Amino acid sequence: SDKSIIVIGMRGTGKSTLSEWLASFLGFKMLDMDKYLEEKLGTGIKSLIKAKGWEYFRQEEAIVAKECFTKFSKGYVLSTGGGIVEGEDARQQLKSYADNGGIVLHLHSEV
Repeated sequence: SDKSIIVIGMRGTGKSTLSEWLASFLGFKMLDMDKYLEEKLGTGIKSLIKAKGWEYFRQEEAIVAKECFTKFSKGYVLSTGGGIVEGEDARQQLKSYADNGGIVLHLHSEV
């Protein structure tokens, strides 16, 4: 119960609300897996994909997704991104949270 809720799903104009509205309900904190990126390098989110590509944007995402699932385990409702499940190994570390007893959760033309 006191554990996190890993919210997978898409990105909308109101899908960032239910990530923090879930944080505000349980008295739990919130850590987005998108806005965590710009303070450790100092550069923007969209400035990293247009400069190198999808590869090292994923490799930077894959390393930082490990520790916040275990040292930010008890308390932050970890709002994960939209293209996280695009790769194979990020699909598998999500499934590691399932059988241990986690509450991994999905919140349901170009779009």
